[PDB]
Amino acid sequence: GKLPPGPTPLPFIGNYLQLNTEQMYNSLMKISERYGPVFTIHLGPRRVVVLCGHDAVREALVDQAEEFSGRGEQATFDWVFKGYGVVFSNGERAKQLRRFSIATLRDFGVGKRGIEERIQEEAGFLIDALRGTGGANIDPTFFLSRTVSNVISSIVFGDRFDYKDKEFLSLLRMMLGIFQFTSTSTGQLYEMFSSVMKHLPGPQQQAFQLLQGLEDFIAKKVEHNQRTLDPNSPRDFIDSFLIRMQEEEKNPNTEFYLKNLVMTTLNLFIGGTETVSTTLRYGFLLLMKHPEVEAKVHEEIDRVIGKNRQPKFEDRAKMPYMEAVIHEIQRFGDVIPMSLARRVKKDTKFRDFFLPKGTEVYPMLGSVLRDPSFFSNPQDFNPQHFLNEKGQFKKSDAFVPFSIGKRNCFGEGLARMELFLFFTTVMQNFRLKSSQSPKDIDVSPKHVGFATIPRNYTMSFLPRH
Ligand code: HEM
Ligand SMILES: C=C1CC[C@@]2(C(C)C)C[C@@H]12
Repeated sequence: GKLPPGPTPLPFIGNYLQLNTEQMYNSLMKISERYGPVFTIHLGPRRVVVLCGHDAVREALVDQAEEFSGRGEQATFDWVFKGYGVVFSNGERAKQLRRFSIATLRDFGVGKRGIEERIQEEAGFLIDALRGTGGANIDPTFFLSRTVSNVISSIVFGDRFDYKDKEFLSLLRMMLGIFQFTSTSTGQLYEMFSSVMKHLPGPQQQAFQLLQGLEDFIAKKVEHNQRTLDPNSPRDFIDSFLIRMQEEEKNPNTEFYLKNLVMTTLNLFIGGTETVSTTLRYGFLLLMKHPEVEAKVHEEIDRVIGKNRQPKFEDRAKMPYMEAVIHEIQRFGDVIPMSLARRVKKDTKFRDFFLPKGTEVYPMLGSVLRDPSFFSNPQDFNPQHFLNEKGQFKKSDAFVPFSIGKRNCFGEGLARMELFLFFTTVMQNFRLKSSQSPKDIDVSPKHVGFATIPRNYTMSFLPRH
């Protein structure tokens, strides 16, 4: 056949005029009203197939999982990774690292009791640091992301950062800004015009330095691990990969060299931190906006764990209402609304379209999360989306915040755990009063580009009474 239809592109600038860089999501949703759920767009010179809604996205990413297992691009990030590392890599490189990483993560306790404790501990440290504010009005952004980043850092560096660490903050700051940048208008403008804007002055320059700053940190971290390596006992993820690097040194087709080490650790660092950090941060803002939902959450916590012992992960299966709330946040929040770009591994016949080898696919996860065929009033934050008539947890095939298919988020495991525990724990220990009245809180995002960024806010954590 021929390609998905779509608006007609002008030279160089592609479909710029039919897009609004500040609202990429909306702009493509607007166009889908004109061309159907499967269309082609032009982001500067990148010819992209946009997939929308539960069916289109599934049929590609799952039913034709192999054809769609390629990795497309994300210009800002790829500026630093240049195709190296587990995320922005392809083919042999990608299959190799993804394997190693899933396996290694698991070896250091992921999915098991080993990291559940590490999480329960760090959750401990948070409650402390929050009682430490003693009801004061604060921006939870860093409290949260400090706590999160510590779980992943615990794994990849083999040791948590102390909250006071002036560097730890520095780094957290950078991930925020990168994410923040890539969700701005200019950030999306950069996706289209990167081969030009890279040589120009502007926000992307500050953005580049932020990534270079993180690669520098990582690189300096790695070299310390080499210089102190016990090839018999790995302390952290970096060791495992180093240990493996040594083994593959004679094999010239090996995917385990230094660059891939640095970038995979960076990937794991950024990916493991800023996505969960942002989710929690949005959730709290929503919970405050629906005290109705806040209370019900407390009730189900008191009734199932009590203010007595600290929460355990299996404690999630007796608590549908909190599962429903975490889901509904993950759905409403829509942290990575357009996913990360995929790519077609070979020429592919999809429905009755023809997609060349190497064409980019933007799988609009948001459009699935908001598909009104699976969520009535998809626009509302309301946990009843994930609750049947009898107050039980009801799955949904459209709950795809971690994407689906051959390159889906292999952190979902870790992420689900981090998410349940932190939310539950903080709720057990505090009630939430906002710096404003629930009638005023504005929950709609400050930015939406590559990620969804909640607005900035302050809040107080008060004890329960
Ligand atoms: C709310 C939390 C998170 C969300 C919503 C999320 C979402 C996503 C999405 C949309 C993708 C792209 C899927 C695709 O290939 O099309 C992805 C992939 C990925 N995620 Fe996450 N993620 C989260 C947390 C994490 C965590 C905790 C880690 C590690 C600890 C992580 C590491 C990765 C990596 C390395 C990939 C690339 C997979 C590959 O290319 O094979 N993410 N995730
Ligand atoms: C390295 C990163 C930064 C953000 C990210 C998420 C979606 C895993 C793509 C991974």
